[PDB]
Amino acid sequence: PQPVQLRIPSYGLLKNLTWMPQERRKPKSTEVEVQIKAVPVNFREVLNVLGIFQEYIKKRYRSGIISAENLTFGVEGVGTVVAVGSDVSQWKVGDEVILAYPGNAFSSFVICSPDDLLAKPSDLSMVEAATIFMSFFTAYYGLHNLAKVQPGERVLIHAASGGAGQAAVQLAQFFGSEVFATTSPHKISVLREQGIKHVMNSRTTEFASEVRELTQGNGVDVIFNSLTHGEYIPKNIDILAPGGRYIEIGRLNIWSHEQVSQRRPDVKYFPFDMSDEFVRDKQFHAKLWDDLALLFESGSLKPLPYKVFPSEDVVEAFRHLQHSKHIGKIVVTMP
Ligand SMILES: NC(=O)c1ccc[n+]([C@@H]2O[C@H](COP(=O)([O-])OP(=O)(O)OC[C@H]3O[C@@H](n4cnc5c(N)ncnc54)[C@H](OP(=O)(O)O)[C@@H]3O)[C@@H](O)[C@H]2O)c1
Repeated sequence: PQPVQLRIPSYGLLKNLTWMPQERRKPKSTEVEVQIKAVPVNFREVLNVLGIFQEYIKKRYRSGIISAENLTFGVEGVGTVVAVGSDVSQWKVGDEVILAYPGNAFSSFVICSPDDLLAKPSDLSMVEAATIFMSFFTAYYGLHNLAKVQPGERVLIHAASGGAGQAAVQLAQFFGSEVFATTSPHKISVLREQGIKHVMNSRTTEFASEVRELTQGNGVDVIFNSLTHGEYIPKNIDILAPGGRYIEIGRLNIWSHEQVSQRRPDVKYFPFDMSDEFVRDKQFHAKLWDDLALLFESGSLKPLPYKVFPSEDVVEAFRHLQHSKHIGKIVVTMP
């Protein structure tokens, strides 16, 4: 293929996403070159293009220099090793891999470290495997590592139609918990068909009174939230059961630990940003995959629902997510 990389000239409009020409490089002695086959759009990246959330992680910028014209996209993806640095033993040409937080997976070729790659589950297609990394790693870290969901507990999952939400539903049910889901009105029927008993409208905070009624005022043990505008944070805090665990993956206008404690001192509050975690420790993703890989191997977890767009339609792929037309993941295939 003609090497390209997805870029923008400035912030504010999806239509300015552009496939910019790139040189083909060779890997240095401890690098690996991966030809990308499938790369999904993440909601953060929509916010990035629109100028709503500005990346500070330097890995998201060419040369580590922060500016719109240097911003790259693709916080996860899948592909095939096509060249290996001379001194690398861990990978070989033809290996199929998941890229862990590359930051530039919307590129024809990515050069990275061997420790930035994970073995793709062999029985999944590239597009199927492209649904896994960010959504499941986020949901697993929150539900398992932080909140420690137990069988029988009541777990409220907001925006359960989206990528993180769909992964969280699968994981919560794998852990034997009772899922309460919210989604937009026209997606409720879809989530009920997936087998969720309790599905409510996410587009107002009236779900809180509905949860109170369903639980006879007891509330829920765990909340997995990304909706931070309006009164969504305090309304969620108020429907936590005694000692409930509040997982927050939204990053705009979130409360501090002290603010949450003022309202409910018994609640355990778990805000986090996976991008920060990945940069902090490269063993973090490796240890999560040690737990998750076998679940995808066995079929205990399954790929998310997805919709494919070819690379030439990348603007429409981003718009599909912006307008929230989806269930699961939006996956872009490369030529
Ligand atoms: N902290 C972290 O490490 C981390 C990691 C991954 C994602 N996130 C964040 O978690 C969220 C999920 O990301 P994603 O990439 O998987 O995207 P996504 O969930 O597939 O898409 C965004 C979701 O937001 C919901 N939504 C947006 N505005 C809403 C509103 N006003 N009322 C109700 N629902 C609304 C949509 O609901 P409908 O489907 O009902 O339209 C949609 O499901 C995003 O906010 C993202 O920034 C954080």
